Amino acid sequence: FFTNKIGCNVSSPLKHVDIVGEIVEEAVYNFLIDAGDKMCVGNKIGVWKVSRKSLYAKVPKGIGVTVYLANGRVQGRLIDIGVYEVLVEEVGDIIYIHKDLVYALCWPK
Amino acid sequence: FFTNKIGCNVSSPLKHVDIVGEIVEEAVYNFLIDAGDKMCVGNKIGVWKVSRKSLYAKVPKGIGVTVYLANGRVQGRLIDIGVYEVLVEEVGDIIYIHKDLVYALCWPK
Amino acid sequence: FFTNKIGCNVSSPLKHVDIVGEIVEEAVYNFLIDAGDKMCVGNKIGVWKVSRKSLYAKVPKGIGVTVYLANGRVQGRLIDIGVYEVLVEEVGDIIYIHKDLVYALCWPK
Repeated sequence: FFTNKIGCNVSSPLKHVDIVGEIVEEAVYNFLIDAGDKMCVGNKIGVWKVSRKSLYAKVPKGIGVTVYLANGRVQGRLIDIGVYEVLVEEVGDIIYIHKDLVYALCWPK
Repeated sequence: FFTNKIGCNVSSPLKHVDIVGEIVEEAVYNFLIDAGDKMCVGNKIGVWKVSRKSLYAKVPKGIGVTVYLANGRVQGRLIDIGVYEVLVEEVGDIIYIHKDLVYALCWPK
Repeated sequence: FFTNKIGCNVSSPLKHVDIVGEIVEEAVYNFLIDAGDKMCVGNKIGVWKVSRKSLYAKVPKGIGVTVYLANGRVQGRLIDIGVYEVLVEEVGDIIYIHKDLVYALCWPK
């Protein structure tokens, strides 16, 4: 579906997921959204409105990120993105989130 | 589990998912529910009460459908069902939902 | 990620998932948590705070379990754990939950 949607506007219709931007690049598992003051990696496992394996290498390590889930969000310092998981520091603790639950991961430009 | 449950009554115990019907057919990834005034394709990735690869070919294109998610629902005109995704028109916009998040997709008979 | 976290404290940061314990064993798809008065199998598909294929063989059949989902919980008598699914009796009815939606499954010691 996303293959030929580069340049399309895209938004999350989930009320708690404040993402409205443009699709800039697309990868097998996820796609990159330019949201103006922030970028996001949007998961193909997701609910998206529209109007090379992964792009997570784009997310800056050490930066404060917002990981959106289907039912909430995790905000903290990005530690690492592994093969299956995103690790974010909240307080002095590591929050692990499996990638299949990461609906979107945004960071400021 | 669903292999030998044809003829069983089945319901969604999620409060916002108003599905109560009978299992009529079963496929590798999903099963078909006759709910009287509506049919549904129920995802094997789901929470179900009970008391050939896919059945999504049964859903009429162009019809108004209700896509139930774990935490809400998407209602609009069915555009297409692809290999990985369901596309529904809400307003004049395409809502994409990955199949793994489609808990059930119902349409009126 | 979990490979070398045996002995780490682990908790669910989801408000409705009251799990705080220690990682005792780890398997390809899930890991075992000792929570003092209860044990849990935690899914690697999950959100976890930290500070051989599966361990579901540890859960006693017939026991009252609590199956935590991303947005709620199912409590009843464990019937079976199959390859893809957990079956729990609530009332005199079978509740099926696909394993990918089982965030954690706890039982009392």
